[PDB]
Amino acid sequence: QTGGSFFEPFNSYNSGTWEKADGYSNGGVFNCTWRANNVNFTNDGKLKLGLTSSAYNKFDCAEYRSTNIYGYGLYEVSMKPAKNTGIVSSFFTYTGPAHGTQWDEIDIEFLGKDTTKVQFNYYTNGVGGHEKVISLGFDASKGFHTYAFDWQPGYIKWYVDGVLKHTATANIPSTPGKIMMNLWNGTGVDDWLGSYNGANPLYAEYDWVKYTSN
Ligand code: NA
Repeated sequence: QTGGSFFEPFNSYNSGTWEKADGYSNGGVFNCTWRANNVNFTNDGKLKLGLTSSAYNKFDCAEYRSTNIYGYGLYEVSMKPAKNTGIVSSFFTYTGPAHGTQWDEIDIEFLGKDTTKVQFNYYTNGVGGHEKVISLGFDASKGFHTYAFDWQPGYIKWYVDGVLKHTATANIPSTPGKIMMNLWNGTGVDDWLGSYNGANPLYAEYDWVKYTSN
């Protein structure tokens, strides 16, 4: 039912293990439309997500996700988020209504307004409110760093370059979800993300993702 351990180096588009969001907007606070053309693979082997504009105040963003669902285990990413007011660069697990389940999600999010910090959160049956902002001690937009979360039945443990930065024990998610990565500009969450100034193009880079099942 759920996928097994894998290593993803982003050398090319593998249309059997991953897919590109295309032609729709998540709406709400998401003020951009997902475009497959904004999901690119560099020559030096990176997944590079772009936030673009081709029309007056009309933003094109990007998301990449697995075709498989995954359960408990260690999730690791090597990435460099975009730095700009009003955006988010992330790594997260997601399952929800549209997949015929409750909304269960675990996140690693970079608020563009300040890439010196990272935000950790999780949703269980759509109940969030577990935000934890960590000062990284470096500017994540400057180099690649390894971010990870160890998802187990009774806990969630988040790591930065192999160092434990946060542990959560309350109302932990349990529904297996897809692995996702995206870059987007917000609307009406100025408080949280800063307002978006329309700066384009903007890019988030990913060197690899690794999943280790129990
Ligand atoms: Na890579």
